[PDB]
Amino acid sequence: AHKSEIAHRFNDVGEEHFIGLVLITFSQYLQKCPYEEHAKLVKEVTDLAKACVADESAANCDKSLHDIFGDKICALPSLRDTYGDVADCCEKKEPERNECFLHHKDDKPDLPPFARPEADVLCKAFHDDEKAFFGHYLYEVARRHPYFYAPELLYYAQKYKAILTECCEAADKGACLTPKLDALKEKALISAAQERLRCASIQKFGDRAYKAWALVRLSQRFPKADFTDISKIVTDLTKVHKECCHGDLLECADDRADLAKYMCEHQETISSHLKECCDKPILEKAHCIYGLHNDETPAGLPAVAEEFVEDKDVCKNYEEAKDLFLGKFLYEYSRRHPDYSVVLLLRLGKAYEATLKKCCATDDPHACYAKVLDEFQPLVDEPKNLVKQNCELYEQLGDYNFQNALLVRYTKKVPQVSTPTLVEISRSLGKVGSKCCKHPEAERLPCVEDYLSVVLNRLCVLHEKTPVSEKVTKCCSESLVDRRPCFSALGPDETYVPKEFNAETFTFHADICTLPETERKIKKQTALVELVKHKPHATNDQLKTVVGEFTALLDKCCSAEDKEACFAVEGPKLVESSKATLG
Ligand SMILES: COc1ccc2cc([C@H](C)C(=O)O)ccc2c1
Ligand SMILES: COc1ccc2cc([C@H](C)C(=O)O)ccc2c1
Ligand SMILES: COc1ccc2cc([C@H](C)C(=O)O)ccc2c1
Repeated sequence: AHKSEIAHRFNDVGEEHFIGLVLITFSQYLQKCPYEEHAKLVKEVTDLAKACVADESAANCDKSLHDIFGDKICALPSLRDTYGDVADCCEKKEPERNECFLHHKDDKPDLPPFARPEADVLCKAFHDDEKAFFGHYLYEVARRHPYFYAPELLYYAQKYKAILTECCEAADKGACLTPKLDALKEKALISAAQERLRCASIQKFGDRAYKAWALVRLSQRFPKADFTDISKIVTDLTKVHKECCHGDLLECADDRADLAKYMCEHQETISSHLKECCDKPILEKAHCIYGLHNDETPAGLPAVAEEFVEDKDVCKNYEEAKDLFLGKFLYEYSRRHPDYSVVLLLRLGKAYEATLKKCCATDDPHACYAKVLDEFQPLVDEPKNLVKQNCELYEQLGDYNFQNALLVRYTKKVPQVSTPTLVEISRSLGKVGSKCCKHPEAERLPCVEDYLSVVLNRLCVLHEKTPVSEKVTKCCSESLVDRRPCFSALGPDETYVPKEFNAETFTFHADICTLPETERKIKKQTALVELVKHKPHATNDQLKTVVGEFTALLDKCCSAEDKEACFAVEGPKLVESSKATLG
């Protein structure tokens, strides 16, 4: 506690961010309330802050940020809690009142997807009022991604603003703007996932999990750093994400900026590469540190087996100080290994731990553990080959079929997962190919596995509240590190009773012709999940034949003049066709 937290935070981060952070905080709790309630609490909360800044003894100035946040939300029944799904929470005081709000964060609130207006419509909306425009935007992203790394979101606001400035006075708005914007959106969709996994890891496996994973990553990134300095960054980063993940976004943003200050302050003993982040303005600085390229591995690194197979004191260290020593290991194997994905290193360190567990209980531990590292080869080998195989098949099929290949895979693995979920995940899984195979072989594993780790996690967190498949609970619950293996290991389900031919899941309306080719794809891809759900022993060619025909229903019927009639004309004949081609 400061004497007035809200003031400290307000002076620390500044008005514009502070408004930013508070908008996001609110957007994130009450994701279902319309923009105007939000702006209301935001300004209400900014007013109180400016007030406190002014004189620290004003009323409410001593309350915790939660208390302030809470109170304001309960003159939000003043704007009818018609939903009010969590008016329950307002009933209790803290900390329950707050804990309660976090329970209700929803990872897929029932909202029309964030819609892209026409290049021109964006451009004007942006010309008219920057404030409102990016308010709405912060509002809209934050509420679909209730765990989105807040500070980065502000960053994305600042980038989206640069792109808008760029494109909104080109002779053609759209062509300047839509690629640059898709690009960035795909990137935000990744960051949202990354952060989601950090939170998931924190909340469901505990601080140690984010710690461990963090140490590994930074060890690869900052190979030259002593283990002391990597630990401090890890502990600071833990705090920031614990905070960010828990809605304490202001403290999180302060703590974050504090941490980047520290690294910049200490770049010499951390990394050469830091220079190019540390000159930058506040958010590009933290952004830049955040996805910085790995430094090169220091020269003169002793073999890893001196310290870990050969010290007489191997068991003495694992026994007397297990965290200290195993972090050391994750630090040392990791800094020596930018070519691995974090989760691979995590697994390795995990095998390294069981081996010592098993071997230090012997009369001869060394003789037991001596091969420990060589025995890593298999674990290094399993994903190595997998990637080569999958990128083979990516190269072969191309994005759309690579996604289809996975939809069909996945829907067979875990058919009880709801369709749009399966459609979503398989598209993202698909995305890995396009994302990583392009890199040269050695660069790929990290790219792939850690990307997969984010996507699989999206699957888990989607699957969590509305849990339907033992197979996914198991893989999601059992080990964070071994998730991907586990999902890869899944073959066809042997329990699922196949779905019935629902006339409508292959039915339509003129409206779907309003959907860009992209949305149209998801529609066929939903058709295809449905179809494997109907007949799972259906051949690829069979499946390809119906999806191909479904593709041909659209291609005729969204013709110049009348679209409505055809659907009703071929539609049922297109149903009939499909049942025919399958059996
Ligand atoms: C800085 O705190 C740590 C250090 C070492 C850890 C090792 C492990 C095992 C080896 C693992 O399952 O990765 C877990 C958490 C850890 C946290
Ligand atoms: C480099 O391309 C890949 C490699 C491994 C993958 C694994 C999976 C999931 C985990 C699976 O169940 O097979 C999906 C996509 C993949 C693409
Ligand atoms: C291992 O190569 C495959 C297997 C199954 C596939 C299924 C599909 C679906 C049926 C499709 O609608 O085309 C596509 C590509 C595929 C590639």
